[PDB]
Amino acid sequence: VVHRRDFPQDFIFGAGGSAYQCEGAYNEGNRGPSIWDTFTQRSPAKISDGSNGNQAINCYHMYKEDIKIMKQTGLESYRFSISWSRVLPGGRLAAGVNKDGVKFYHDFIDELLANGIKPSVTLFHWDLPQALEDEYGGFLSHRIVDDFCEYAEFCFWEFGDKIKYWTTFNEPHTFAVNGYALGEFAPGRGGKGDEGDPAIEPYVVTHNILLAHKAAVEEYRNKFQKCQEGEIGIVLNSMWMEPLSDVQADIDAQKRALDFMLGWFLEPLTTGDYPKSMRELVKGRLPKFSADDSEKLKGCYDFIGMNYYTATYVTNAVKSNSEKLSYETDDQVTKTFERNQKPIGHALYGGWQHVVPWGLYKLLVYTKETYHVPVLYVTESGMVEENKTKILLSEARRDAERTDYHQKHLASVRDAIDDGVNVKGYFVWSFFDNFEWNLGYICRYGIIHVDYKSFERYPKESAIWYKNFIAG
Amino acid sequence: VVHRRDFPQDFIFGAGGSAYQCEGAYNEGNRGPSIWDTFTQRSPAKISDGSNGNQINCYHMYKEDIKIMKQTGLESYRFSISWSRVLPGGRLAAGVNKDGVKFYHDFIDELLANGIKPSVTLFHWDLPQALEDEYGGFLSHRIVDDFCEYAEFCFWEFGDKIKYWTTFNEPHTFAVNGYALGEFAPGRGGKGDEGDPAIEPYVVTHNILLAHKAAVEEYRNKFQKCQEGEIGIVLNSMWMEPLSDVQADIDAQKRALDFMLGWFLEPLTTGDYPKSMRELVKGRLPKFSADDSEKLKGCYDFIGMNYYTATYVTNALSYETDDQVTKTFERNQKPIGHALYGGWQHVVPWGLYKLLVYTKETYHVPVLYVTESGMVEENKTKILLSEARRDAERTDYHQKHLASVRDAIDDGVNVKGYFVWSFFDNFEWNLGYICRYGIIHVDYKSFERYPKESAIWYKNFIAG
Amino acid sequence: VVHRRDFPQDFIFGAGGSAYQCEGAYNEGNRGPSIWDTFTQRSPAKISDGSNGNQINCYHMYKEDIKIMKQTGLESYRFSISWSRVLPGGRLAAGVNKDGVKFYHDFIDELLANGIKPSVTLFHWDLPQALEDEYGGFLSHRIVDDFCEYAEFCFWEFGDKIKYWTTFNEPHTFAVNGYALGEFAPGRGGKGDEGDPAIEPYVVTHNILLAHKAAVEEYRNKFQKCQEGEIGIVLNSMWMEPLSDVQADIDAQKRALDFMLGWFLEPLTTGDYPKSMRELVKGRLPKFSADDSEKLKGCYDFIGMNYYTATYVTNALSYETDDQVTKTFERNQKPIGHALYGGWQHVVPWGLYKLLVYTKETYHVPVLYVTESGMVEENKTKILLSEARRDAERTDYHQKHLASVRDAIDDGVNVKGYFVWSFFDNFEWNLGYICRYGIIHVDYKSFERYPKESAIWYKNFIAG
Ligand SMILES: CC[C@H]1[C@H](O[C@@H]2O[C@H](CO)[C@@H](O)[C@H](O)[C@H]2O)OC=C(C(=O)OC)[C@H]1C[C@@H]1NCCc2c1[nH]c1ccccc21
Ligand SMILES: CC[C@H]1[C@H](O[C@@H]2O[C@H](CO)[C@@H](O)[C@H](O)[C@H]2O)OC=C(C(=O)OC)[C@H]1C[C@@H]1NCCc2c1[nH]c1ccccc21
Repeated sequence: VVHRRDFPQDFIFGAGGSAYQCEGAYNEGNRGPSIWDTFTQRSPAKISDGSNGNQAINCYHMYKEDIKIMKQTGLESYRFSISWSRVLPGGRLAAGVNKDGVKFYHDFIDELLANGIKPSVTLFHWDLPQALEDEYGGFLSHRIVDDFCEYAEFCFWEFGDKIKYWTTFNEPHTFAVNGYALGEFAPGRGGKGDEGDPAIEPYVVTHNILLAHKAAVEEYRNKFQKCQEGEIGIVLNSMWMEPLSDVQADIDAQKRALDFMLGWFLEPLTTGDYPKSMRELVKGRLPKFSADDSEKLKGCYDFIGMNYYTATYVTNAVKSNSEKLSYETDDQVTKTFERNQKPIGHALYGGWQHVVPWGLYKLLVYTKETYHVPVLYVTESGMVEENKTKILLSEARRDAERTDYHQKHLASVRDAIDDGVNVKGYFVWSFFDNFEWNLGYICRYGIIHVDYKSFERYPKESAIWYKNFIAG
Repeated sequence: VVHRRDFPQDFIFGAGGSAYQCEGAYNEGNRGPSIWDTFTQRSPAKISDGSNGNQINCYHMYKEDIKIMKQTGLESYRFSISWSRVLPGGRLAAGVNKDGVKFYHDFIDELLANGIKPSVTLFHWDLPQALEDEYGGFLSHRIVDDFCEYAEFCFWEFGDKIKYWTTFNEPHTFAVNGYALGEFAPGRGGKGDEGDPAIEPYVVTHNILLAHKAAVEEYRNKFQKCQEGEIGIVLNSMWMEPLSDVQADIDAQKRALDFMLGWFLEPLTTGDYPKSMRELVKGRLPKFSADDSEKLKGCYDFIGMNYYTATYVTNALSYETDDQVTKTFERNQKPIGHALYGGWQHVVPWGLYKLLVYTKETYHVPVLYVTESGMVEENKTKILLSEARRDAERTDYHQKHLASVRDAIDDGVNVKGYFVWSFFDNFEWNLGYICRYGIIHVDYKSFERYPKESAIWYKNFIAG
Repeated sequence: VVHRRDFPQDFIFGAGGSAYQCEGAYNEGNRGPSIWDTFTQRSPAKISDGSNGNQINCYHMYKEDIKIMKQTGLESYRFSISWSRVLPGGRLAAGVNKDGVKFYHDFIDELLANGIKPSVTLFHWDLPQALEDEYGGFLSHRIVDDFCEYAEFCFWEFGDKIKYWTTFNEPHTFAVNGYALGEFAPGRGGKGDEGDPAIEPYVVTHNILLAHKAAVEEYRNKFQKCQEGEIGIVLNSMWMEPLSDVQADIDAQKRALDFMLGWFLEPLTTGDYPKSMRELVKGRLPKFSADDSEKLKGCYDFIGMNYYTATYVTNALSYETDDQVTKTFERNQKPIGHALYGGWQHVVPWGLYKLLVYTKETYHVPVLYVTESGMVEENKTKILLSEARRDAERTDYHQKHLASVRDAIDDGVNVKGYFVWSFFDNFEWNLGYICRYGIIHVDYKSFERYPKESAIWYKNFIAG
């Protein structure tokens, strides 16, 4: 029960992918290694099944086909990302610009347009050129901000004549928390036995991300927006934080959990400063913005993309022995999916995603309430699914649960727009089944089935549902 | 401690693969499905990791593979024609697929272009689906006659350039796991499955022998004179070591052997199945007509022999049970030999010795070759290529094994060939890709190919 | 006055190039950046004319180049594999780049297709960036083990067709200008630079020797038997002539030599560095474990030797200063020999003689080859090709030089090879393209290729 009609005339329906997870051909067409190759190649034991995005799902060879599948599905827009290191193999500009790479993107762009599909480019989705990570520590250094400027500029210039929707960072919260705190994702530092420092690094990284985002955005506003007629934003994520009980401790915990995952970023792009909740708890470990930075950061995005998966009960926690100072612990908030052994929502394959359609509602509404953002897009939305091998294609593709999941989720999204909040886009994650980072290929997210061996692609029932729904 | 020199001037050193396990491209170049596609597609829960021979892609990458062969220094490589790629529909009305017969010619010519001897197994379990379907495959005497046409087409098509032909690879396995255990294409007989494990295996091998016979006669009578080649059949057995020195155990080794090897050799010697089988299977073991018996006697040019391991044996309605012989790898909880990844393969270099010697003693065979020999290896994901390839244990494995093969030659038995199984890592049938057998590593995803230490060792050794 | 005949029947006449200086196409065919790209891109103010090895384009134009080689009559050509083109990411997890290994195979096959002997240096300073980056490159014992894998891949990949292997070209230079002078990739140690000129060079060459050792053992043990080739290492020195006949000057030549050549040879002889070095560098000169010392003794199949010039030498915290020996080209303001374009190269044909003789006398080496020999030439722009190519002085240069090499053979020393540096004019490292070394002129812009008189001379001379 929910149709195209209940959504604005101009609302955009879409799905996504991302270089590393899709393109494959890591070592073809002159592409320079990203930290994600290196992670997955030097540290394969940190991948659930030991795999890597070397071939991924081979979107780099098969684009013409994929865009076929897109149009069959009726996507209004697809969201993909440029592998930084495929346009600039060595990271900076001295290393040179790789012509094979820029052909691909152009070919790809032109193909989407040739099929009536709106291109939407994330600049950075964690596939940071190894070259840079290596030289100066990547985002551990303010050197990155400047190189990201060049990268951003090059792209806008090279391709921007034809894409009107730019994204700087995809889920920088994740990138830095999983990267420099959990040690679970490229470059894999901070976690135990790992090389970093989980008390310091995350905060440095995100500090620089915001500083890069800022330079990226300014570049575009001042030198390109006037002509290309486009919009840059940044897409962030959060779980919804539901107070476990109606006590103050929980109520406040929600604020800290929210601030520390979302505010961490939004607040700067709002006030010019980090959540006080964080300043309060993180103290000297949380870097300061120059007086100018603060101002230039205020309202410095054209839109916020928003990725939602799940919601957790939240509560203030007490430990304090074998606490190591770490970002993990700093938001003194214990999460749990259980109220009174009752889960918050049905528990999907991972053990982490729980279907909570209504968390998306609460979160969006929250983001208006607290961050008064002009333009909002649900940029990632979707359900995980175990990759059962030993079942026929005939079966795997009857993903009713996934149809349902997007129905319910769209229902909340409608309910958010209806109550004021200015959502303008739903983006199914993921268009195709792809490489699920540290989980490799043990699961699937897409509305188009992909055989991780043959690369063959068959549409799930969800895709079909969606084809009909996009067409009201 | 073992060198090239310890072996006859003429002894051949080689390695192998097998259509289904290698070629991939199941549905390209107009190939017709085999039972092994079907098995693996319709029944993928019977595969350890659910996978299939659909794609290690030797079908596209042959020119490269032959390079690697020649680097390794192989004197000969042993491959197999997918029956169903030259005759998509099984019989001759279905037609001859030109794309397929180009491949094999391209491939054979490539081998010879590089100094490598081609050696063609005709059947390695990828029977065309079309045939399995139409008349039950090897459960029908219809197969014998079509196998003859296949055989004949081939020899005619390619034989002007290959001098080593094999009819069946491991028919014992084919029939026992196929129609008894239900574990391999077409997957009948086993629990919940469709066949009958008391009947089918016997009918099946009874026809295979009848097929092999027709294949061989075709060859001797119409092709041997010209192509000056040699047809044989490759069989396999575990060595059977009596658990203790009592007669019950001694007689059990007789039964165990008869039931696994004699099942085939004895016909190809006396023209009749092992008395041990006749006595136990009685009426469920089909009879050979008077004529069949004679034409079957000494009806091979050589026996190939596949060895992997040996089991202690002792005294204990289906074929599994019919050789009333309990198998076990433990003496006094002592293993017979070191236990390789599977739980099944144990390194028993001296079982090859014992077995070869046995085959001379019992079946007086003119020419023998060790056509499959090699060690399994766990497909550990989560380790660097740098490591995976330091297969010390596999070098050792082949050393020890060649050590026993020398010893066999030295004591009369006429082995003329060692053949590493398998040249490349490939699709390990019902275990899919959770293990590896090869001297050349293969990335099951990228198809990329890097040589193991073992292959390097072998490169040196071939070169004495 | 000097002909072919004055030289052994078996003596090889050749010329050379070097990946970075020739191939160009730094970013095509999937090659991974070396430190020398990086150096030249991030640090182009350290290059005389600011240029880089990005593009003399031998990578596209090989077939042509091999023609020119064969016109010239070269018996063998000496090139180098860009480590970073077969292994883009340095180690094996980064993967093997097929495009690259096609090139070298295409290239090797081309040489042999034309009657020219292939001769592969493994390392000529284009270390993969990925490695330099990850663990400091040669400042870490990590390099030894990866160099082994590189070495091994190669021999395996191509070795079935090349019979002359070299581990390192001029490691002395690599380490001294690299980590002492800061003048060559990665450019550390020198004034304002990042290294330490008292420590690094010693650690670096200490590892190079450790690498060379591992490379060589790999070869002897696993490949020599088959490919029947030979691995060595190419070193270099100036000849050191005492300024006067006092002992201070005599002892200085000992130090000068030890510190430049002994630094390497002595380990590859006794298993230890020159006592002269041990005495002066003390604790900053790392020690070889008991095992390393033995496995290092006589650990080469031949020494290649690069000669350019000779310096008068005399008595005088960084390696430059540690051999307390002031160098000078002037006796009594008389130059040691005619002063070539740079200010550094002086024509001293007889220094090659002296040096070769010295190396026999001091390091008793089985086989020696003159692997690099040639004269620099100013890249005068503003003159016609007609003129540039009348390199009389370069003909003369090689004559005189071969004259001394003959004389060396004649007095016992076992030289087996003269190799003109450089076949083609190419990228002269930190001097970029402001000079030329070759017997084949190359238009640094158009890549066009016309042979100098020198090349013609050499064509005749090779042909006695
Ligand atoms: C079906 C393969 C049989 C195998 O046939 C050859 O095996 C190669 C690899 O095993 C294969 O590539 C080639 O095609 C064959 O010629 O050999 C014999 C078997 C057998 O059961 O007893 C003799 C079979 C294997 C044996 N079966 C019982 C348990 C088991 C076997 N092999 C492994 C390996 C790892 C774990 C368990 C096992
Ligand atoms: C770095 C090159 C060294 C060179 O190494 C070979 O040189 C070839 C050309 O010189 C080159 O193509 C090949 O790669 C090398 O095997 O030889 C030795 C040097 C040295 O400093 O003392 C021995 C080096 C050169 C020497 N360095 C000090 C000053 C100088 C040198 N060569 C010239 C040439 C012109 C002006 C100055 C100089």
